[PDB]
Amino acid sequence: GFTDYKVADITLAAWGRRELIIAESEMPALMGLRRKYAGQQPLKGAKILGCIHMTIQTGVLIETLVALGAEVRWSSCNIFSTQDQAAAAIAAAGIPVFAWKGETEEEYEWCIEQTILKDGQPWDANMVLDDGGDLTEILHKKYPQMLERIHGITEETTTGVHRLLDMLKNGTLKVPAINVNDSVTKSKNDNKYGCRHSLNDAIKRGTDHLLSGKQALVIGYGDVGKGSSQSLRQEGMIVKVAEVDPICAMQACMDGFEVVSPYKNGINDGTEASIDAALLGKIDLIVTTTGNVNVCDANMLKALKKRAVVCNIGHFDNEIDTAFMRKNWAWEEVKPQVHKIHRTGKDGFDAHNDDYLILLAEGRLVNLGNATGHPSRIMDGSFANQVLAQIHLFEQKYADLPAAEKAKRLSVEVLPKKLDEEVALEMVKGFGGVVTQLTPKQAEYIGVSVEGPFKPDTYRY
Amino acid sequence: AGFTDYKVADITLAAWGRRELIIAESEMPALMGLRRKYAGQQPLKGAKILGCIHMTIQTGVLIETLVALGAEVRWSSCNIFSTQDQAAAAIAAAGIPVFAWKGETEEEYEWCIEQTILKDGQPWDANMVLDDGGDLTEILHKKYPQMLERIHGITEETTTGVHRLLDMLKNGTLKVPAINVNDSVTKSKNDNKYGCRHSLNDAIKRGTDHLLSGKQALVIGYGDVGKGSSQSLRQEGMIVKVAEVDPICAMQACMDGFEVVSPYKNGINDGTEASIDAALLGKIDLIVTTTGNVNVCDANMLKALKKRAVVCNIGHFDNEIDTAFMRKNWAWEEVKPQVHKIHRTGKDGFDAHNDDYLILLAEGRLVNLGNATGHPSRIMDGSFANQVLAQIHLFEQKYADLPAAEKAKRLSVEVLPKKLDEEVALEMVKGFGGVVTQLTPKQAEYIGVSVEGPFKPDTYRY
Amino acid sequence: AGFTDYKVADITLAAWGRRELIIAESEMPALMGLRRKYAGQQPLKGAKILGCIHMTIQTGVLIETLVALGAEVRWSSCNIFSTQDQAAAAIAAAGIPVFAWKGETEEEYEWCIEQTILKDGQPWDANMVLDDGGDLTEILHKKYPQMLERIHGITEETTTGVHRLLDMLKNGTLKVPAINVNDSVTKSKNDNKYGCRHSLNDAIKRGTDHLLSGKQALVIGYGDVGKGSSQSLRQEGMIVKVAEVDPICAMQACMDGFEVVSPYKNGINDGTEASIDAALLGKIDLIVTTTGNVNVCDANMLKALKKRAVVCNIGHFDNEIDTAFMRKNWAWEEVKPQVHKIHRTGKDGFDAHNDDYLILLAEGRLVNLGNATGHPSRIMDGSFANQVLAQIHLFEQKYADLPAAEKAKRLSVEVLPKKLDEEVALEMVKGFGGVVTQLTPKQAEYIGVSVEGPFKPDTYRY
Amino acid sequence: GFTDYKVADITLAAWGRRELIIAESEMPALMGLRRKYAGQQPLKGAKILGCIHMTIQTGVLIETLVALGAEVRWSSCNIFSTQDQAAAAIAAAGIPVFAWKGETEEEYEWCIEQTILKDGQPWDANMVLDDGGDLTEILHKKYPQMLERIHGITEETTTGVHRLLDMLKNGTLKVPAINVNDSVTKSKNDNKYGCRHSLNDAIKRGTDHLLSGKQALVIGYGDVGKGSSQSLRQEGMIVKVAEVDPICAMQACMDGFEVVSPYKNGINDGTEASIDAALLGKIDLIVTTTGNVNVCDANMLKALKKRAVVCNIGHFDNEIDTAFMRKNWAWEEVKPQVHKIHRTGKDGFDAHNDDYLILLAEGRLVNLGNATGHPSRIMDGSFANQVLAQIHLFEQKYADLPAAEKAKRLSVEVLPKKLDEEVALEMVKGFGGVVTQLTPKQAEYIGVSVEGPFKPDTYRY
Ligand SMILES: NC(=O)c1ccc[n+]([C@@H]2O[C@H](COP(=O)([O-])OP(=O)(O)OC[C@H]3O[C@@H](n4cnc5c(N)ncnc54)[C@H](O)[C@@H]3O)[C@@H](O)[C@H]2O)c1
Ligand SMILES: NC(=O)c1ccc[n+]([C@@H]2O[C@H](COP(=O)([O-])OP(=O)(O)OC[C@H]3O[C@@H](n4cnc5c(N)ncnc54)[C@H](O)[C@@H]3O)[C@@H](O)[C@H]2O)c1
Ligand SMILES: NC(=O)c1ccc[n+]([C@@H]2O[C@H](COP(=O)([O-])OP(=O)(O)OC[C@H]3O[C@@H](n4cnc5c(N)ncnc54)[C@H](O)[C@@H]3O)[C@@H](O)[C@H]2O)c1
Ligand SMILES: NC(=O)c1ccc[n+]([C@@H]2O[C@H](COP(=O)([O-])OP(=O)(O)OC[C@H]3O[C@@H](n4cnc5c(N)ncnc54)[C@H](O)[C@@H]3O)[C@@H](O)[C@H]2O)c1
Ligand SMILES: Nc1ncnc2[nH]cnc12
Ligand SMILES: Nc1ncnc2[nH]cnc12
Ligand SMILES: [K+]
Ligand SMILES: [K+]
Ligand SMILES: [K+]
Ligand SMILES: [K+]
Repeated sequence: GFTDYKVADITLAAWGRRELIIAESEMPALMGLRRKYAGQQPLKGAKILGCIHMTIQTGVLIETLVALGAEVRWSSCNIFSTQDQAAAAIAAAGIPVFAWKGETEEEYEWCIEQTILKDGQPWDANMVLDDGGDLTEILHKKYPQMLERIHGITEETTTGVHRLLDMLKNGTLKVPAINVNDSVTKSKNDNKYGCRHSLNDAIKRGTDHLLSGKQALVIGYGDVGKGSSQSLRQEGMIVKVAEVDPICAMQACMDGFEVVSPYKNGINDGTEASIDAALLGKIDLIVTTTGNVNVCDANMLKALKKRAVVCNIGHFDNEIDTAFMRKNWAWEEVKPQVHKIHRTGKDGFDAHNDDYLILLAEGRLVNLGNATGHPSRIMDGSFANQVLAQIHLFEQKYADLPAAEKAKRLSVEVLPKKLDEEVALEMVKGFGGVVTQLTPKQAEYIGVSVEGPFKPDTYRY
Repeated sequence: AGFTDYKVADITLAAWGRRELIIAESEMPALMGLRRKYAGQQPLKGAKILGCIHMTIQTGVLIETLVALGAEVRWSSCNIFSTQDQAAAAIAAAGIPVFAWKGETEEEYEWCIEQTILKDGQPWDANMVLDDGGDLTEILHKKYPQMLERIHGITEETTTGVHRLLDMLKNGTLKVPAINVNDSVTKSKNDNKYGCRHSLNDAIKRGTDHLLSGKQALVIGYGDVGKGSSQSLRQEGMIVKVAEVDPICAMQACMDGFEVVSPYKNGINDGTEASIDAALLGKIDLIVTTTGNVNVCDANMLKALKKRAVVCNIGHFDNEIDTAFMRKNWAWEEVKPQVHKIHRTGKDGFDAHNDDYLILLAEGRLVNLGNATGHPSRIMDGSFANQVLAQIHLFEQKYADLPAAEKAKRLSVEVLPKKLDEEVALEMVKGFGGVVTQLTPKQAEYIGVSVEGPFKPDTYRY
Repeated sequence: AGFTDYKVADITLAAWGRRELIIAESEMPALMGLRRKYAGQQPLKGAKILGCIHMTIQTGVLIETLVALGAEVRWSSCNIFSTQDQAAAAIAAAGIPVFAWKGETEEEYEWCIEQTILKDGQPWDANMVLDDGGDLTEILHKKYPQMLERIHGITEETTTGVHRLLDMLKNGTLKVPAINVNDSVTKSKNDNKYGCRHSLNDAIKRGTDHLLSGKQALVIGYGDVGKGSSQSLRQEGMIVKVAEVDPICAMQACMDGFEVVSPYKNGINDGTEASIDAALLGKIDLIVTTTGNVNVCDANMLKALKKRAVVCNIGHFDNEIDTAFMRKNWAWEEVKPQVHKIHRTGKDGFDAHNDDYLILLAEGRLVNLGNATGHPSRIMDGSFANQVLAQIHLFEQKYADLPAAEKAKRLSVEVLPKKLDEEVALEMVKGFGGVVTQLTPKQAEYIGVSVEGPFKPDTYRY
Repeated sequence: GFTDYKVADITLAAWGRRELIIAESEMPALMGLRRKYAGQQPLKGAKILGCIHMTIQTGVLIETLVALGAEVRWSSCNIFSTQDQAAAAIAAAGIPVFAWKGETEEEYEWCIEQTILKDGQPWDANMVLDDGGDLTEILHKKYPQMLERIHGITEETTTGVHRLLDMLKNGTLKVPAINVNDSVTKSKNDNKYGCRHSLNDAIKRGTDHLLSGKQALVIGYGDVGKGSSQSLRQEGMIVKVAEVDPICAMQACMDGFEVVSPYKNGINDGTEASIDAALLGKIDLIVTTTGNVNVCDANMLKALKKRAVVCNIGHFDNEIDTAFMRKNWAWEEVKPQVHKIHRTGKDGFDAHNDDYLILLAEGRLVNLGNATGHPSRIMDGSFANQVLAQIHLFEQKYADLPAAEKAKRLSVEVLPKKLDEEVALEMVKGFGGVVTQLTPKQAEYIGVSVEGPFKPDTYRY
């Protein structure tokens, strides 16, 4: 008689369980942490507030934390990212979860609340698991006293890490944090190879468009932009790349991409005259990957080739000026998370109008909105890092430290390279890869232990 | 012409070398941009730079840039097979002391470094060092330690040379401060990776003219050089397998689409023939070592390799392959310069029609420089623009003239600031015709950077 | 008004299907160009076409193009899993008889074909046939031979159907002429290859959401479908091995950078379990059959496959995989529609946490159409423009109206002329924005072609 | 004291022999035929005039032919394609060969002449092996009385095949021929994969230019154009493709290339106004692959980006209007087969002029001119077909038949598919590939013999 959740359809739990069982065979690092740590129960008594995409992969993460002794109460960090059978399976296991695919903003900011409050009172939470920093923000500003019992926050993504480092610089961060993103088994796995898998996947599911031979413009060439560009280029697209970082632009050139700017001479003065109309008039598909604001602006959207696809794979929907398109253009729903944006006006539309754009997931995270996000074997690395980060902070009860000792521990640091390598070895084992052991002679030559770490912290891989 | 302070293979190659020098200048905008940017300031006036790095056309553009800013130099190559004789001829014909030629013996190599160190039998008044691998750096610390009292810094190019400096620094035996030129993003993630992608299959084609598509390759190491080497072979259609001791690099090889294997059963190298995965090695048509380690392609692996397999090394030193074992036990038949068939049938001669042989390239030396020309000019543009920036910073620092307390604080191993790394990258992108977008002021505050950059924290790995 | 001559899953999906048809029209310029050129002339006025091909959004544009040119049609799908229900709904809502839904039983599949053949309990007065796979063609010859007396021709879509036509032709059992639509270059070297490149990994991801990069795949066959399938997996970062019986196709797989292996030791399929390369198959994460042959992934191969490997088929018929053996001996657990875990522990029941299972996609049926949506519109544009041209040509020839003596001289299986193949390609290129260069008169005279084409002899293989 | 030859340096013979022994290990199909037919000696009494690039690969072909009883007198079919160590080894073997790298046009015709005449009188030749049709043309126009003794011609390449068909169409072909080019183990192997290997190889040896990130234009997308485009794209170049054939242009699009024309709207009206100056101003490398005439014309050369590389990989140099460049621009030789073309004027040049183009091999076949052509393991397929074709035509004895019997056999034909398959099988085994054998039921199911042929003659692979 468990009555403490809200999902789309609880009858999907059996289907979710079947896909969870499959996902466990695809996540050896996360499941290896189950077998290695099951005995000592390091999260015994941990009460975790969790806000991250309620997918099948997150379901395995949740059950791993619970299997090690923790209690959790969960919601998604995006309105379109939940897999309804995953949320159903989690609720059926007696775990508080408040998520469904296709939430509104009111239902979104309410689901996060249902995790925060238990019977109208603050849950005795002592850990925070976040993806994007939204949950972290709500606690700091609306319930600032709850954080005096919390031993730390483990943040998943680049946007959340940057926002935390704002507070570390400004002195408003109330607990230490783990930069889970900057583990190599995360940033160079999740952010790059994950988007390589799921970008073209989501574009195919949404539109079924042939990609080979067509022109694409990728905004950004960081970790997500590198994977996004590869996802399209391996499909045969002609991919152009935009960047504000010259180093990332250099890699794009060396990787075989033409580097262009949406603006003449790269200067964005806000006018239509700044737009390279000849370039934008050739683009069949534009993808924003920046984590920045307004990188696909209104003037770009006016200049795009007719029937071009527009989508965002960055964390927030403000990469594209969707607000401009709501106010001025008529939206025609093709199917859930697929809209035709008619540039002829907003007072209705001609069903056979040829001057439209196709927007995916209403500008939200396209891989999770129009598909299922990253596959299990990639998220295995990110969530194994997530569990170890929860272990590191909970075993080092910062909230129980005296005030004088707190200052040395207050930081937003990564995990030690040893843990990063241990996650990597389990991932390599999943592929059947065989890592070579250094001889004692070889380890001395290059100056490392046979047991690692094998690189200085300055190494970039 | 009256000037005899050099030794090259053939001075008459200068005109040919000069013609290729002019072409390479058009391919190196960042280096040429520094030449024009600082010429009116002569930032290297008074600098007397000892240089030890492959005497290619690309190095000549670096050298003539250094001279253009006011420096005097005396140069040698850091490998016996890597010198382009027409590049050395043009440098010597320009009045620049250079001692390098293709096909040096071991003794001539050691002799060439000293001819730069000594002028007219006595030590030259050097004050700067440019080194690639640390051989010249080590020779100064060991055999000419008094010269280091007047030298203001070392700019080290490659990973192996950097490793030696960090050891001396930890030992307290390093005498002058150094700049890690290797770990600039416009060097390590450009030279080491993309350079080997261009030049690895380039060197293999020149040495053997072998079809690479459809054949099996084993790449030991998946660092920057291992990544680029594996891509150089995979893009030609090779079936590439990767070996690694670093599980993080091994994870990247899997995700990049390679099967990760070990030459030893379960990865355990206990020194026995029984430890060799004879089934795996018996399938390999080509083996490339990229680690910067010793004996990663060992004697038992050579015995187990498929007949007529190609063996080469692209790490700095030739000890990655047990070539001493092959010189001792098997007969060498030269096909052509830097290409030898190594007959595994015995020591005393060979059947001219023998089928059981291996092909070793560049006698184990750097195969891209030994059998081809190394990295193209446009890639070395980033690495050598960092060299000029590194030389300027340390020369304008005057370490040898600082107080003792100041000496101790700056006897470090540093890189270049990220701002200069970005400025180098910006010029290379413009060389491709790329256009970098400028942030708006509202966007720059949103992501917490300057509109002018730097755009990433120092922790960023790219 | 009162239209009931159809059977679909859900008529309320019609508005959704109409929206996707309007999108697909913008993606199929060759087919829509044919619709606009010929609509006013009504070249298919009086044509009555029995159609049997995957009731997809793409087929819907084909259907409405034939109708726009004046034909009447009665349609069914040629596979039980390939129908898109919103496409079938939109066609039925347009007043076109269509009998197709996703998830038909074998009984319902036969019934749907019959409902096209029969109108109100008696044979429809059909005079044209459009087929994909030859099922409708076989039923007409075996069960309704009198209907063929009034039929002017068959236009066959795929390789398997063309093989069945040639067997009937040489046995003297083919009653009407046919056009081999498959062997247009804008069909074979477009649909069969690039179409499977797009949709193979698409279907695997939708069915399993498995990571593909770094895993091992075995592709049986290296024809057009096998070439496109191997690329679909290799571009995702899979380690792809290829099996073939044709040495020429095997040679291409090698030159394309794949290792060519056989499921059987030395390639000898002696029917015993001992002939299976257990070590090879114990490493395979994914096996794809692309042959159009029978039992190319047999029971002994399925017993030897690595645990949790995915098994799927993209050839036309499901007998490429011995699924009957798996039905007879192993327990099936449905994950979701067209995704089954097959537990090799026994027939009667299974452990929910059993680790020894295989994942079968689409029950061995066409995986791209079964677990995804088949080829994209812009690719199917080439194939279906050929279909319209073939229907027009055979209908205008009026074979059925000829005397018996004339029918014998006209009875053949033919391909479309190269000139039409080229005009289809030109519209496809314009759809991408490509600009074809025009020969000068001297250039055309130099290579011996007309300025307007055709540009290649009929022997050219492209 | 046999001196019936003409080479550059006979002392290079030992080097050529060392590389010939290696090359023989790379050519199992060619060596396999040499071992198979040695006993019968099918070419005993054959007297072959041979005209094809004197490479190491050609050396293995020549030595095979002589092993079966044939006598040959050899020449190269290009002035720049000879490997001097291969010609030296052949001459050192007592075989008449007249070839060296860097012949003049007058020397080229002299080398053909030296094979045709023996002691100032026509040789009693009865077989012809040709590459490009140069020897075939000289026989018909200058030595017709000798063709009455010739049994057949085996032609290597597309250009020579095209010339054969026009002679047959005009009734001027005097002897039958076998089109070796259109075997699948030659056309879809030599012409495509060979250029994939040797195009970027030649550009690297000629200029040592970085290719990644730069813009390329490939003229043509036939077999050679397909391999050339991949040769550049696999190096990281941004490749655009030009074609007159829309079907080949369709393949370029689907293969992931942007299809463009040097002329506005693809219309070549002969004026400078028709040149797409914007496109050609951004091209760093142009490669002609057509076998047509003047596909990189003077107006295109005027509009090319400064310092762009120009090279041809078709059979003849007239694909580029090199004659215009000789008349109007000053040529500065960088090194053999590498010339700078200064567009500042004809009379002299500034050594530091920036307005130049880099021409490789003076417009001749760039892979053979600046490198070594196709690798040994690729030429194994082409030359195995040549040996089979020589055996078949010599055993037919066309020159002995009466006129009415001649008329029935005077044609240009290809080798049977069964022999095409047997050559491919040996190539596959060279890679260690294992071909699966059909079961009798499978063979019956698809209607082929267990032995093959496995495809109908209409199949395009
Ligand atoms: N959808 C997913 O699966 C997923 C996964 C991880 C991260 N993300 C999100 O994606 C975003 C990017 O993450 P990342 O790890 O790649 O970050 P990153 O900092 O490594 O890369 C972002 C890049 O965008 C560039 N950029 C910024 N503004 C630009 C502009 N106006 N024009 C061009 N380039 C511009 C920056 O120079 C930078 O190189 C973040 O918001 C992150 O949270 C999404
Ligand atoms: N030839 C060239 O053009 C060129 C250019 C740059 C650098 N290099 C040289 O190449 C070497 C590698 O440089 P890098 O930048 O790639 O260094 P790196 O440290 O980034 O990579 C070396 C890798 O080798 C791996 N490794 C070490 N021992 C191993 C073993 N026994 N088996 C398998 N893997 C092993 C390490 O884990 C490491 O990841 C250095 O010596 C450098 O000087 C050559
Ligand atoms: N699903 C789709 O979208 C789609 C599209 C086109 C064709 N098809 C179907 O796919 C099949 C193949 O079509 P295709 O055009 O590629 O035909 P194809 O003749 O060009 O290719 C089949 C290949 O399989 C090889 N083969 C046969 N038996 C084999 C065996 N036992 N082991 C290994 N290889 C073997 C043959 O040598 C041949 O090369 C046909 O049934 C066709 O109808 C499907
Ligand atoms: N260098 C080598 O190694 C090598 C090898 C084989 C063949 N070849 C030669 O290369 C040439 C091409 O051979 P192939 O087998 O590729 O022939 P092909 O017939 O298959 O291809 C030639 C292509 O050029 C296109 N074309 C013609 N005129 C054009 C124009 N003005 N603009 C653009 N495209 C145009 C045609 O449409 C055709 O697709 C022949 O002369 C052949 O002898 C060279
Ligand atoms: N060609 C080259 N010249 C100089 N330094 C190099 N390092 C690698 N390749 C080089
Ligand atoms: N190596 C080679 N030998 C002869 N002809 C060729 N054509 C292309 N490459 C060749
Ligand atoms: K997923
Ligand atoms: K170079
Ligand atoms: K589709
Ligand atoms: K060669």
